[PDB]
Amino acid sequence: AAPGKPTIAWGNTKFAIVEVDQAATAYNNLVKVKNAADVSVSWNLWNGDAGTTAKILLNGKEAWSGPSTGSSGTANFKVNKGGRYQMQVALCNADGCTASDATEIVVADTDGSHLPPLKESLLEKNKPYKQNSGKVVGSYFVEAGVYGRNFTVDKIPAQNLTHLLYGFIPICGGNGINDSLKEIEGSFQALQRSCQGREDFKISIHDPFAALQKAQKGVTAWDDPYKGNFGQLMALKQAHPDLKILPSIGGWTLSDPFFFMGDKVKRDRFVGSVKEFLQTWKFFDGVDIDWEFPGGKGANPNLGSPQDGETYVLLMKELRAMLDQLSAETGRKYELTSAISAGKDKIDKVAYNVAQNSMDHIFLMSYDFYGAFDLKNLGHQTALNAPAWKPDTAYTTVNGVNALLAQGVKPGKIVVGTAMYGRGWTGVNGYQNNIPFTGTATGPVKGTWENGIVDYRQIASQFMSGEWQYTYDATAEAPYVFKPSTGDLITFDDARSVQAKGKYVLDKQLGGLFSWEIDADNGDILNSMNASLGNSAGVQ
Repeated sequence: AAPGKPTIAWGNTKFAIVEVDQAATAYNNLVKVKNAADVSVSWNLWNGDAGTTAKILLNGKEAWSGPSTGSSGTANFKVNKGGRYQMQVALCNADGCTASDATEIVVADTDGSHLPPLKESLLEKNKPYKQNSGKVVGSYFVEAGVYGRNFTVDKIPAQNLTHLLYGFIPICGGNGINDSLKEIEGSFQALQRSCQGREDFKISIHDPFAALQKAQKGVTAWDDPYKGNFGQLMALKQAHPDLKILPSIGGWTLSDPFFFMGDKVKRDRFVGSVKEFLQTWKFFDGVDIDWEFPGGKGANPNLGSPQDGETYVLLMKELRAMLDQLSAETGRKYELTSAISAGKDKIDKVAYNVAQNSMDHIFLMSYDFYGAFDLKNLGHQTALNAPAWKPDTAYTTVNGVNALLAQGVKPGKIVVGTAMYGRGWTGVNGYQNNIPFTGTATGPVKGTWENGIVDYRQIASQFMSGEWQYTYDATAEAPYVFKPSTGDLITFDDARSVQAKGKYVLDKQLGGLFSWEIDADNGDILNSMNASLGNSAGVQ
């Protein structure tokens, strides 16, 4: 007759195709990619015949077989695909097979295929929206935001976005390569730690702990292979397959290395590391280049050259080729985008009309036009048009867009940016006609986390009452609050301004909208971004 029903023995049931050392500090010791996971299963049989053949079934599909030589046994086999499988041990003989009860084994992989959907409820003022406008709706999630700001991936209103850019991927490099970091507490030191033993100009992860080791909703088990933001983003892709999650390389303090990319030897090394990166972390849909201004004028005052414009176009070209190479190997489609300055002076230092042919989207940083970094010339930090008191204002959203359109850039590539934060000055004075922007400041305004910057959340919750004056400049399409006694002036985006930009995007037939760090919003900004772009409400 058929064999007796076997029983699965005690033993770890979680494995991974891509192993991650939950204790490593160096990127080169953090991950090791394997073509398949090494699984092992043992069983017992206290009653009945042991059969002649033993098989390991994964979801009913045979994954291993071998002679059944005793009432007990062990099977070692490979699993080349991630997922949660119902594993069974079956004993078989001439007349019949007998399977044991199912035991779940997890075979982890960086695409999150082993994780249950991370479908969290919208928080704060966030309201549901369907991405049915065909327009881009993106936002940035900062890696470091999981600390003080305590804003994790599970707090992201993922259903109200089409693109999600990661809080910046660094480029390895010490003195002379990433000096701009030295200005931030232990940041430079952190990067050297991650890049220990790694060639300079290669991609890396800035905060390994926050990225893959910190426990977070959905990935809290002490023995889960991928935790932190990455782990969560993997689960997030399971819930929102169509969501494009893109790693942004660069940023204000990590753009320094780009200025060396003129040397193709380094550029090739960079493009190669990015590819290996995309192969390693499958949840990512491409790459975002945030070279904080080619030509200088960035965080580092000693970098920038006329050669930068050409380098940028070359970089995008080579990256696009690399992604194409990758598509041929995975069959997937990858997006290539970039965040650029909205100022015409910087936009002209690059031939975007040519680079656009390799890029999917161009995220126009139409914000930070003004700020505490200049106490003499004040203005709207993210306005749409020039104000009435200075119609010849240079830094405005429209000018930025026009500059691009002028070069020959297709409007569909342009994604206008909105701010979920405000910039402000303190002790403003010497203004006339009651327009604070015409005076000068004595210093930066007290910020939420750092001087001169305040989350929209704090603006809407603390500076929308009391002695604060609220004003919406209809000419420029931008709001601002002012406290006469202390001279505190704050410029930011609000539902109305964002709505103005949305209709503007709809009119000029631009790509869409995106915002700087989703952690600073309470929902008003993103809600408006969606509504103004045509997305229908109600959960889908």
